[PDB]
Amino acid sequence: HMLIYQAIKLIAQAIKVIAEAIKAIAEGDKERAKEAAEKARELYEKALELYKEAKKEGDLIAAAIALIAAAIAVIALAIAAIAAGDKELAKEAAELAKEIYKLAEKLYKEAKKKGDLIAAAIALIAAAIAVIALAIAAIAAGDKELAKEAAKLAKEVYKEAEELYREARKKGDLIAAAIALIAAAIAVIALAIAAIAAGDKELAKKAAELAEKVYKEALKVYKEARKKGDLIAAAIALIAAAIAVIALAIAAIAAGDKELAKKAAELAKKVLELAREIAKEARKKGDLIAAAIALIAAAIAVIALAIAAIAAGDKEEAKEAYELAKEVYKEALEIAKEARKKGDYIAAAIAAIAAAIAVIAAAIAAIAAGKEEAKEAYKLAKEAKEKAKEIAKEAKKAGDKIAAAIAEIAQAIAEIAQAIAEIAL
Repeated sequence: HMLIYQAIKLIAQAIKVIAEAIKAIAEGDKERAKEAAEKARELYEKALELYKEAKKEGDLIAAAIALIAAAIAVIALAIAAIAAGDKELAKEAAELAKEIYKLAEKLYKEAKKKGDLIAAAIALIAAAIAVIALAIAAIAAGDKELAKEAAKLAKEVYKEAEELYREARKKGDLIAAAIALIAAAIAVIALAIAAIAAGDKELAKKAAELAEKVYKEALKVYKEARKKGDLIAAAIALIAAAIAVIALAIAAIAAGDKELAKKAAELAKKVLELAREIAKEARKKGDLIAAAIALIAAAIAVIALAIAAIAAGDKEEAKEAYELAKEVYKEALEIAKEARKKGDYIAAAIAAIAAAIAVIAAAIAAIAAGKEEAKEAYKLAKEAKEKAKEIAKEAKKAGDKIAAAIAEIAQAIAEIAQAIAEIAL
């Protein structure tokens, strides 16, 4: 759909504003933050209007992707509230996050009733991202009451995501089950950040427990999907596992428990090995979309590794994660080059996304290791952006509008990696 295509483009625009807000933090520019705040408001309104049009037509997936775009916009607003130090900006972001949350929660209930378990899971992703925006808005506002509100909403999404996962697993909707576990994992991240905001190590310990549970359910789905030869479903399950390990690493920071940090690093390495393995099998079979999705999970796993190195204060662990990020980056570019030569521009665009996420991991690992590596991550971020720009151009010339939009997401993610690298610089 033109509505799905529209929603993917808005997701790309919303991610780019996140990068501008991060750039305002690194440079300390209050004027850039206000500019980013204004851009986030406009994008949020565009996403709301797309969601309204999509729901009226009955397109539940397109409406769900639009609400994700809206929720990412609120995170940009929240982030901007930090760069500006404007507590009224954070309070405005807090209310927009609740609005998006309620729309997404209602959208999930409607999709599940109609049987659209995929739309329901994507709707729950929008809700979980909205809760992350609320928890960040709590940090920006210094409001432990908003943080507690985020914590309660995170448990609600996690509960519903776990419910939909078991419902989707019963009828054999393995892709819907895996996407449901992605929402659950993002919900645990939101709970972990809410624990940092609330300064509650008890909530942090709870987030660590839930992250281990989502992780365990994700590996169950990956094993079942793999046995049946459904490599795309198995790859999406590994995305959920990798996001769960990110939640655990953040929870370890919130709890100040280096034993959880070392455990996250262990789980992150396992996901990394499973994803790289699944990518090789898909590549031999020519299933380049599955291979590209697997390398997204690999790139997210290295992010968890880098954050686990921050939680452990281990500069040697940070250097290893940096080198692993460069490895996943090169594999992703291999999948993209092969995909572009065959004309599978969606597989190429998905692989471009994996490459840009791998540069985020390199940038975060450079921060943990402490400046020459940050400069390299910065330059690698420019290169990933350029590779995604070429893919978007080739896709448009091939008449593949959705692949062009997926590549725009890759461009914006590379811009986030560039901004994070600028923080270290």
